[PDB]
Amino acid sequence: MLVANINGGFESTPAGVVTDLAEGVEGWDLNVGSSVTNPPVFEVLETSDAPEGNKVLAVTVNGVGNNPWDIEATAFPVNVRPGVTYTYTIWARAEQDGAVVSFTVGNQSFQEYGRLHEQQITTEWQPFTFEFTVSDQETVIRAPIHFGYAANVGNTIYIDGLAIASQP
Repeated sequence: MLVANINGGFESTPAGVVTDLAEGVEGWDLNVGSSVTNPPVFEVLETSDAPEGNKVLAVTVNGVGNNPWDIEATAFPVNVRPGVTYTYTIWARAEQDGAVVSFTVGNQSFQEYGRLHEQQITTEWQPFTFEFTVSDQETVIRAPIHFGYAANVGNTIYIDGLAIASQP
């Protein structure tokens, strides 16, 4: 089923440490700013525990910064429709319980529809979702997932499930 989010859950991304987050996952790209005082680990892993298929992005967060945007993994490109409502669902799971992450949505106009930053994540896969409709008329959007927080430090956060689909 051609969904709006493609590779949002690292589905086509084959396991293997990433060398360039910008060109790591076709549906997931990462970006580190001067806030990343410590080098985070961006790599894909293949296990039978992933919610979407068996591929996810295992990240090693162990060094936040003075800015609320050290490590950020966004998802794109995404497809939507003007007037139609879409759905947003994702699954997060870190090695040790006590990890925080954020998942917002916004097109290339700095606009945003959904937004759920500051979500507690257990060592298992937690399904989080919500709804959002094209505010203006963006046929393509991207959900920038935030990372680089003290609650996400000393813990590897695996993310997978960022998918956008409308109701049946």
